[PDB]
Amino acid sequence: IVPPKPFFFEAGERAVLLLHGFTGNSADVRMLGRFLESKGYTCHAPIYSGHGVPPEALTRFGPEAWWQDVMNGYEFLKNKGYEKIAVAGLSLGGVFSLKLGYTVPIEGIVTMCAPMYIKSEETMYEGVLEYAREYKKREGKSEEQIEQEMEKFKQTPMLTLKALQELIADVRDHLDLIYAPTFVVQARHDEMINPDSANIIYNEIESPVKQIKWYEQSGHVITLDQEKDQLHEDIYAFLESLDWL
Repeated sequence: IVPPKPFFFEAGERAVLLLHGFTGNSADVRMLGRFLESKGYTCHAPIYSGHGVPPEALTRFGPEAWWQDVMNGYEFLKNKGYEKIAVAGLSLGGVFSLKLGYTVPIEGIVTMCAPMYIKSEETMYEGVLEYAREYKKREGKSEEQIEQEMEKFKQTPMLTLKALQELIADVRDHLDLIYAPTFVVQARHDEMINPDSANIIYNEIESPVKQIKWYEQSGHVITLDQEKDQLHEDIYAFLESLDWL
C-alpha cells in the first residue's frame, strides 16, 4: 500500500485528466495513466478531498469540495501550458467527467461505469462502512481494534450522501449539453450501479461522435479488473481517433 498521492505523468502535448471514484483514489486510475503515458499522453490524476486518508475525514467532504478538486486538476494541466485536454473518469469520476464536458473545453470524454441512477443513502453508506472496514484492515489493525474504531465511525452522520444523489441527478439532467466526443465504458453486470446508466449517457448526450463498449467479465472498478488490458487499448484507440493538433 503506497501512500495515496496525486500523480502527473508528463509526456507529449496531448493531455488527459484522470478522475477516480467515490471512496477511491488515484491508484484506481494509475495503471491507465502509465499506459497512456507509454503512448505519449501526459496524464494527471488528483485525489479528492477526504480521499487517500483515514476514512473518518471522508464524512467532512462532499461533491462541492470534490468538484473544486476536479477543476483544480483541469487547471493544473491548463497552467502547465496544455491546451487540449481529454478527461477519463471512473464511476463518480465519470460523472465529473461529463460535467466538465459542458463546463470547460474538453477534447474527449471517457466515462467508466458512471452512475445515472441513484442509490438510497442507506445503501451508499453501507459501501462507506465497508470501505472503512477494509481500510482499517489494510492498516494492519487487529480485528478487535477494527470493530471498536468502526463503532465511533458510525457515531458521525454523513450529510454528503445526499449531495451525491443530487450531483448525479443534476448531471444526468444536463447530458443534452454534452457535445464533446464521448466513449461510454460499462461493466455489463456491474455490482455497484445499474449498468443501464451506460445507455442513459450514450442515448442522451448530443455528441456527434460517441461510442459505447460493454465489458462482459468485469466488475464496477473496471480499471482494476481482468479486462484492464483491453480497456487500456480501447481507450487509447478512442483518444487516437480525436483531432488534437
